[PDB]
Amino acid sequence: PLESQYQVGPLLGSGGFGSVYSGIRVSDNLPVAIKHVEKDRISDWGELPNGTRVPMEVVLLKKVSSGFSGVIRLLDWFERPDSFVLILERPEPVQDLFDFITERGALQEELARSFFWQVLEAVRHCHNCGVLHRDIKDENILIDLNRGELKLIDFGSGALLKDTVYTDFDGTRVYSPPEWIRYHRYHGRSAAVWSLGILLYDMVCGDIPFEHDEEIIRGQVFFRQRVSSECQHLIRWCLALRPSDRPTFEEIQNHPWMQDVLLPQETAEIHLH
Ligand SMILES: CC(C)Nc1ccc2cnn(-c3cncc(-c4ccc(C(=O)O)cc4)n3)c2c1
Repeated sequence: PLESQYQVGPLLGSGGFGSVYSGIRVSDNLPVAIKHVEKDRISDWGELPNGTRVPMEVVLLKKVSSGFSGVIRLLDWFERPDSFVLILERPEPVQDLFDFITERGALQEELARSFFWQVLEAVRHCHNCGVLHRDIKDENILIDLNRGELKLIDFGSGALLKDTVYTDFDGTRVYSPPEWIRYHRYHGRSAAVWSLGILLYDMVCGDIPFEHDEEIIRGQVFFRQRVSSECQHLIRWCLALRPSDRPTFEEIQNHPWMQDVLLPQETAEIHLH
């Protein structure tokens, strides 16, 4: 019994992903996040190594489940008549990157470097596990404030990673690439790199670079804040109009701007404590 095992707390948020509550596992007092997803709102379904029909979100979370703390851990799940309930880990204290940037404004480059590197490691983990996130953005990144560790969350818009073209998308439009806007077609890795370019611009400028479809298609990057030449170069590279002109994850991590990254604990000591 789900109701027996967990003590429900406040609602942490709701939207396209469903409704997420703060919770406590009654057995060991472990902090958890309880996510409710309506069955009538689930368009992508999959199957587990045993053969049960579950939402794609559960399939993807199980594929990325490991000791690696860069991606949120699915602790358990339950089926109800009209919904699915996901028990997810909950860092404490925590703050999502959107709220962090809203509160603190544009981030110091040393902080953005540490955060961006951790996001890159989290996305590389997903891809290694055969999972494409499809909604990389500030709102889908939690900061574990004590450890300085970032956690990629919400696989509700995700898909199994494939090398062929994707012709469907239900992630965030302003983080979506020009090939999706113009042609309704994209390849997983190169679309992920575009979103990473939007995210990095967001970290160092305090806001996203493009609002309208026209701006995405033009892809002209204007820096509203003082940003180093190496960081601007990396951003402009990730935001190349042609998917084939975008860097690989290896090229991003070998970029001069990405050198001498702080450890997560060093990041918490300097910037979060
Ligand atoms: C509900 C999400 C999108 N946003 C959000 C905003 C603020 C907070 C504060 N804590 N918190 C939180 C803490 N631990 C875990 C989670 C969480 C974990 C997983 C998921 C998920 O969609 O996979 C959503 C949320 N959320 C928030 C979530």
